[PDB]
Amino acid sequence: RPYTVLWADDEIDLLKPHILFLEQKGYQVTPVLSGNDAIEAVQNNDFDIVFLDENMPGIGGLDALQKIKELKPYTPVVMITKSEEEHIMTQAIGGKIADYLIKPVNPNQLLLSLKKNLQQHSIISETTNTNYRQEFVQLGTQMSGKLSFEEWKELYRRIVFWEIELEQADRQMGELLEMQKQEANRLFARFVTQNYREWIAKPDTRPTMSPDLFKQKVFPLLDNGEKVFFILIDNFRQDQWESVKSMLSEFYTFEEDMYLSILPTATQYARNAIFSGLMPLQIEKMFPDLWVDEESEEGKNLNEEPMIRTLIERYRKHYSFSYNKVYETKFGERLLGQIRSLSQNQLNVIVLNFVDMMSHARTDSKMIRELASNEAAYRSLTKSWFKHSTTYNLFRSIAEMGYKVVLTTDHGTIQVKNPVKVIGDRSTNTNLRYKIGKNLDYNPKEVFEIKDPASVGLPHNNLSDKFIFTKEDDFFAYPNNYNYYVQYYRNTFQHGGISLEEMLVPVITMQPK
Amino acid sequence: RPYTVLWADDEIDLLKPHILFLEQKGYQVTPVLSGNDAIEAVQNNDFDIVFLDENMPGIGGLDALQKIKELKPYTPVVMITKSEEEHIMTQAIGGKIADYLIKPVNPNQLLLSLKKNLQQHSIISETTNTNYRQEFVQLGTQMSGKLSFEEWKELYRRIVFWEIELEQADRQMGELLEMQKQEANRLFARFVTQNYREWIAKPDTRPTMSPDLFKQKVFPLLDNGEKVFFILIDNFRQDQWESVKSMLSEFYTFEEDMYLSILPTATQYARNAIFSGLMPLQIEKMFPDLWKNLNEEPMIRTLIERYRKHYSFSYNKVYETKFGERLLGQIRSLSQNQLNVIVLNFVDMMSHARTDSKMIRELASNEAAYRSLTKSWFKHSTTYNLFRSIAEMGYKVVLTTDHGTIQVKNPVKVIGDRSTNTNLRYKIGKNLDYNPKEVFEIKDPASVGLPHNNLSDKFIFTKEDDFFAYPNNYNYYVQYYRNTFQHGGISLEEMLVPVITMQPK
Ligand code: BEF
Ligand code: BEF
Ligand code: BEF
Ligand code: BEF
Ligand SMILES: [Cl-]
Ligand SMILES: [Mg+2]
Ligand SMILES: [Mg+2]
Ligand SMILES: [Mg+2]
Ligand SMILES: [Mg+2]
Ligand SMILES: [Mg+2]
Ligand SMILES: [Zn+2]
Ligand SMILES: [Zn+2]
Repeated sequence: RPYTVLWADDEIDLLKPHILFLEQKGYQVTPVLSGNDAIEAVQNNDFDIVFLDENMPGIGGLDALQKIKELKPYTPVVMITKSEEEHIMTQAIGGKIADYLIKPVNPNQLLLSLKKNLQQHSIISETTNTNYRQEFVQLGTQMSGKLSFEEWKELYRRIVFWEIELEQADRQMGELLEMQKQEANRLFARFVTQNYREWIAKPDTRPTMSPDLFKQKVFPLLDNGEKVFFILIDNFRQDQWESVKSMLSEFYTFEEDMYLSILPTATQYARNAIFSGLMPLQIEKMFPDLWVDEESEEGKNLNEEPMIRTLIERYRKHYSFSYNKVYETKFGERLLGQIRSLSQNQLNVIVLNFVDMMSHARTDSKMIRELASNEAAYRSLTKSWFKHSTTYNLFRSIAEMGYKVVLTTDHGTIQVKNPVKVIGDRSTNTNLRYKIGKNLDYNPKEVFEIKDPASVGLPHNNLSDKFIFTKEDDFFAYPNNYNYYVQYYRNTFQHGGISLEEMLVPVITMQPK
Repeated sequence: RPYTVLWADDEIDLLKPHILFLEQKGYQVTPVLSGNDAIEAVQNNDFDIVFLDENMPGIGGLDALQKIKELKPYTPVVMITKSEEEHIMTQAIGGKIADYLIKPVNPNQLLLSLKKNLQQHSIISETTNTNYRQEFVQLGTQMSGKLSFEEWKELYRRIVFWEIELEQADRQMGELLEMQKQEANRLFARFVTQNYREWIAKPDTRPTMSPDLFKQKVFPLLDNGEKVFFILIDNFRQDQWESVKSMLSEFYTFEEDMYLSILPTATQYARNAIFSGLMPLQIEKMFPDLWKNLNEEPMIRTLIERYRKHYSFSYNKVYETKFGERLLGQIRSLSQNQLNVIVLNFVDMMSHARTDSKMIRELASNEAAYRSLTKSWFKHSTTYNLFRSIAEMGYKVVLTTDHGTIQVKNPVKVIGDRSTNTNLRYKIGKNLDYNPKEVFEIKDPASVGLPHNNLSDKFIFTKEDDFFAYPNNYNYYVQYYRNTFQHGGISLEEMLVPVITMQPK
């Protein structure tokens, strides 16, 4: 079918050449001479696009625009006018013009506007598909052999880019990308299992990990005289950063990086290591009062403010600081109210827990299983949360306050698929990606077993002597109710183990505009 | 802060007059000579906008575009080029350019591009805020006096328009709109309570209501030889329709209307009325085993036969993702039927589960959030692809709902017995004790087509955005339910609901 163009201009005879050109390109043009005729035509037809003059006897083009946009908000309107007046331009933009062309007009400029306003999505979709096919082999090479840490960061960033871009592209491309990501996770699990014990043993040569994060990314700003908000969104994957960065770009410029969470990729271990600057085992040894056992009923992350204080002292720094923890926008609304009273501190730490709650809810909440059924829906829901919770205005307020922001997380999460059998663990019956126990029964081939937890900076109970971790998108399952257990947890989001999504996480340094 | 412009052109010397024009208007222009220089400049700075030539010694501008969009996806890029080749246009569009200007360029056209691409949101917001203030008095007049049903539809449509337009704009203006809406709902409750009984008693002259919907909106299409999908989205109000229609407009043209749900504005009553063509009193009589929506296909069958028609039809209900993906995979097999009825469930918003309840408080705390969630569900559930596939089958689509929901605000006291129903907007009981001035009171359910067991059974309905609260733990339940989304009562949102006739493009 040919696209239809309604063209209102009182001097349409002067546009004959351009109409002929459009008709030769395959467009059907209906010309009218006034804004009232244009309104009537839009009322009784479904034109694909409207071209409007501004200065016409009768109602002006800007008045016609308003009425047309009321009738057919979804139809593009292009203003084609001789006026060079800035206030006309501004009122056209404000009336939701799709484009604005000052006369005289090159007919090819009209063709550009038609392609862009009527076929942008299918043109971008085809170009994406072409570009992915032309890079598919390069990506497979990019993840081959042995990669440096910096190469893993680039690779994972490129895979996430394609995951998002291929939402808007041919499905078969999705299947190809899924399989490439599957391979990347298999290779990354290898990379981690081969080096992990040595990363903990040799702190000087290891990539930035949870206990290094404040020293590497926060202290240098503070020591250079900058005021910093450290915003920890629990359970925030790289692809969620990518989904919210466009919104934040209105208020901040970015320095984007990633770092490695320790194992287990879980709050009790990684987030306390962030805020203490220590491996969990060093927290227990140096500050036994701050470390809560895994078997305890006491909350595991209630000593982060004392931990931060010890970390600041340990490095002989004297920074003033605050610490606030948020679970609901409502207490988040309180914090937003009192946010400017934090302007006295060099360092203001905010923990947002809602995304972690939402993520766990993908297991037991029917609403969340529908709203985050897959990873594209998860990202979309993350964007809606960010925008319509107090988070958006928190970031906007902080920017007005002139603070730099360090936006990061303690770990990500991964959608799990295939079960791994296990038995006999203690106090880890809740977690599906790592277990702690003594006489654990499992297949050593299917996990990463730590038989010496003290070698990788982990404490434990006397009743437990080992950790085991799942890799890739496996999840632990018990035999006694295996088949219900497998059906219930398949395709849920889980953290604690080894994967790109869980361990390779964003840390963004942001400067207000 | 000054807006910064990166401008890559091998002939930037010839563009000195344009640079000067822009610098006089406050723009800071950095000129570079090549695509590689432009990439490096973008990599090491934070320009607000990039102006890019196509044909330059070294890499092509289309190559620079791709890399710049990779580094800074949120930065707009305007192609300024002597090229008029269609394939260059297409590649630029496909590379996500913001604008494409063919040389020679009027410097005022550059200015237009800078305003549109850097200040559009703030320009639209101020225009909306100004335009709302200019209409404020006229809108108050529009809802004054005695409004016909058609005038109620136009007023509600205009209020919803301003509600959505104003969410991208001044917060105080939206608060004024909220008050106007509250006054509209007060006046609409009066319109309903004054007319409700007469409407049910007079099918030949009443506005279109639940039991009339098929007769009024579906059968005339089928009698005209058209084939129809009747898609009913549970609990989908007018502002939710307005939130998803731009997505649908890629595939359909629209004839938009609204109709009135019966009371209670709840699925067991309104949706069974739709599919049977009867009031619930008669439904319960004739389909006791289906009286609470388990299979409605027999109802639809009896409705068709009652009107002496012979339509082939299917009936399908999608509760969750699993079965929506199935239906989508087999959707063309429904081509054998003249009438295909699909029921889609939106997310349950009255779930008392602890988790579901916590999710709602964060994710749907206000109406803008509720609309955003609807758009996300529509796009990433199978719903969007369903509508897309049906459009390829050449069917007319009637898209509708059985009732809406309203965000409740203030409590209304009621005392009932232990068997009293749980709904926050309507109550049924023999022992109900309430202030009659605060509710719409139906002392005899049978006289407005509602079933009941006891002579002393009554229905009472909240109006506006009230909700019922029992005395026991009144303070706890008032805090717990305030600002939740509920249905069953009398409001524009719950009762005046969309029915859209769509034709595939
Ligand atoms: F008269 Be139109 F504005 F060129
Ligand atoms: F509470 Be954390 F996400 F393990
Ligand atoms: F050399 Be540019 F394309 F005008
Ligand atoms: F099922 Be409906 F939302 F009452
Ligand atoms: Cl070990
Ligand atoms: Mg004119
Ligand atoms: Mg005029
Ligand atoms: Mg050139
Ligand atoms: Mg070149
Ligand atoms: Mg009675
Ligand atoms: Zn965590
Ligand atoms: Zn968690």
